[PDB]
Amino acid sequence: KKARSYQIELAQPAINGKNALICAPTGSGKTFVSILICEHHFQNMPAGRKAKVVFLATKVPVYEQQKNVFKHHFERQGYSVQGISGENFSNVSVEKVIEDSDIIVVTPQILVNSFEDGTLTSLSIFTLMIFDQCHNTTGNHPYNVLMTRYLEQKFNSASQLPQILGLTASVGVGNAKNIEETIEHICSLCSYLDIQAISTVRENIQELQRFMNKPEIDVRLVKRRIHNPFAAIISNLMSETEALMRTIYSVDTLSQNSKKDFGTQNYEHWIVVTQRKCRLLQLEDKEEESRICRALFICTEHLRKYNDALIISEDARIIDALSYLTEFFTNVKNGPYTELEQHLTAKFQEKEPELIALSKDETNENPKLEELVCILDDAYRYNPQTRTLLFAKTRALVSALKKCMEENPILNYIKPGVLMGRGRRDQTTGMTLPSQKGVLDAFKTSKDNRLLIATSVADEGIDIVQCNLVVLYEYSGNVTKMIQVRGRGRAAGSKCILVTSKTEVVENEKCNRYKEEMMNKAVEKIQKWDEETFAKKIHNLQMKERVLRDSRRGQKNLLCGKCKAYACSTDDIRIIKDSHHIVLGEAFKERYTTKPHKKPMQFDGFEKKSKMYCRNNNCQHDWGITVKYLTFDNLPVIKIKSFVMESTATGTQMDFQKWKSINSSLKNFDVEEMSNLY
RNA sequence: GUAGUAACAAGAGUCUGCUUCUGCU
Ligand SMILES: *O[C@H]1[C@@H](O)[C@H](n2cnc3c(N)ncnc32)O[C@@H]1COP(=O)(O)OP(=O)(O)O
Ligand SMILES: Nc1ncnc2c1ncn2[C@@H]1O[C@H](COP(=O)(O)OP(=O)(O)O)[C@@H](O)[C@H]1O
Ligand SMILES: [K+]
Ligand SMILES: [Mg+2]
Ligand SMILES: [Zn+2]
Repeated sequence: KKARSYQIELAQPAINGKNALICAPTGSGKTFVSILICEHHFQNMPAGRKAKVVFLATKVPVYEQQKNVFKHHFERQGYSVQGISGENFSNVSVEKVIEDSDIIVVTPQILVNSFEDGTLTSLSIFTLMIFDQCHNTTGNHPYNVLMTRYLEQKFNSASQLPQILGLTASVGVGNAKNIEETIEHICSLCSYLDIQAISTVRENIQELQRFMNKPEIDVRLVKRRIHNPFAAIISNLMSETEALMRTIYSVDTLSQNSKKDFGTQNYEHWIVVTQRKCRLLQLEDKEEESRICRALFICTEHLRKYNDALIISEDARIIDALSYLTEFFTNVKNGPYTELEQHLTAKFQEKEPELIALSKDETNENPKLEELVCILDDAYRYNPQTRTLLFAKTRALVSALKKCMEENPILNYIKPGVLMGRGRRDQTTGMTLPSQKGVLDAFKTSKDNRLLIATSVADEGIDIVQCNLVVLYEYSGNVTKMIQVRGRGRAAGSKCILVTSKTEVVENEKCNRYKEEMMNKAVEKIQKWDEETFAKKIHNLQMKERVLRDSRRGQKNLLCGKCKAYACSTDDIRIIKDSHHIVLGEAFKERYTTKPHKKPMQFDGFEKKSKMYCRNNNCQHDWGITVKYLTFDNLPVIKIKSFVMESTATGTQMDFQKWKSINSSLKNFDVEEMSNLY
């Protein structure tokens, strides 16, 4: 309720009407600073003008959190405060919420769509726009789509633009190596948001430092297993699988050779590149093309899972890596299970007895995992009230760590929670926002559930109880990530421990510390510039971007991406709402089969009904979903990643991961056209 | 369906990833 002195300081450039970037630590009260700026803004409007304020948040939970904050603060003062996100875009009309509210809180895509659809024509409808996590204003991020529009209006110079406020804990350094390059990076970000001043705590630092304690860092380098018989057995299986592939087809006319760097990210990326090349193989004999493509698809999928298991074993237990394989092979056994699949499964099952034996050898436990357990034991022994956030990179690793921490509870009583990002498409892994909230509620209040294991979903945004320990388990990243994760343990006495067996990860954390100091010094040098100097720099970058932006601004058969069977013509596709690609006609119904959808999501007016698969029982490739839409109970919606495209002109096959390059040649859905097909 | 100056990169004479992760609609 009562503003801190550093908060009044941070607010000053914005109160004086300048577009301002507030750079200050996570949890230091930047949102409250924006509230101060808003109060002043409302009270100092020129005559005949009423303020209209929009607050943008990148994440639905942050939208909800900040909407509640603005409601509580400003409704008592007679102000109308409303929110729009994807949830309520079905009920809500955007223009009318804007008309009726003094403050709108939104996710940015809501606005983008309302410009796209002509509902909104000018950003001059707002007098103040507040960008939470404004460092996201880059590329084709929704933030940068909106600011591009702002700058297009600014260039046409026939309108009053809203004042801009950006909130961030880190402006970043980009790829800079020195203070000069860092300054350029920071001016770049400022240029995208039309910033006129950067506001940091400079006069009231000792107050700031009282509220925000940088957690104490520990970087622990640990050893790998002395011997790795599990890795040797899997690596040999991988070698044999590559040799099998080469007997099926000379893949080195299609992709390069592997370096046999099994169990690395480089090998992963190699498999995925090789998969792409294999699926684009073309032969005169279409039967043989299908047979070879399918076989190579299978070989590469198997190589991938072995590579995955190696990586799991490096970070977790042998039994975790083995579990992952046995669950994969169960899936293989229940699928098409063609001869090649039976063979690969039998080759694994030959080794399985020995692998099981290896997985019970306690003397070869993962040293990194042992260190992690010692860390947690020490923490909870010292302070039973500890709450810990344990970060790890992959869904698979977080799942393995959950299993470890549940089978073997810390001090035989601490229980883990798990937080992952949302399940995408058909993923059994992943969590809805309600599930996410449930986990965090338990973590916040439970007596024994005092450990949260998380992917990057926990980095920032969603409200999490303060943690006095944060453990980064092989969890490296850039200086902005470093800075954000600090906000999870910003309580006096908090600690942050990084555990790795990799000297590169240690070196990475050293470089982050150097970058953060470089970033802070660059900001200081920029703040010595007068307004004239700053504005001239930002104008120059804006014109460069304008000129770049300006100088940028055939019929195909779709074939199953696995077995190469004919699916449909581009002529048959219709686009719904610029996004969803349906296929018309009776012919196409012969080409696919369906099963009930496991998770009947709704979105953009569709009821998900079924999953859609290649009709070839020896293939069963996932092609998309079927939906109900309007008066139509059964529409197939294809996903571009499931197919290879073949030019009816050249006969050449191509790969597309987005529809963008193709959409131009496709017709839009027309309810009248559709209505006539029944 | 789409985004990321997030991950991890590997390549091409500043451009490129569909992988990892997360976000949004
Ligand atoms: O190409 C896909 C899209 O047109 C549509 N779809 C699926 N998921 C989404 C989300 N999250 N937002 C917008 N549009 C979506 O469905 C097409 C098929 O995708 P997929 O087969 O992966 O759907 P799924 O239900 O996840 O299996
Ligand atoms: N002056 C203040 N008095 C009381 N609580 C404050 C004050 N400033 C910030 N807080 C609290 O600190 C927390 C973090 O503030 P927030 O604005 O969300 O931080 P940031 O946006 O910098 O991450 C919030 O719960 C907020 O209520
Ligand atoms: K068939
Ligand atoms: Mg990197
Ligand atoms: Zn198929």
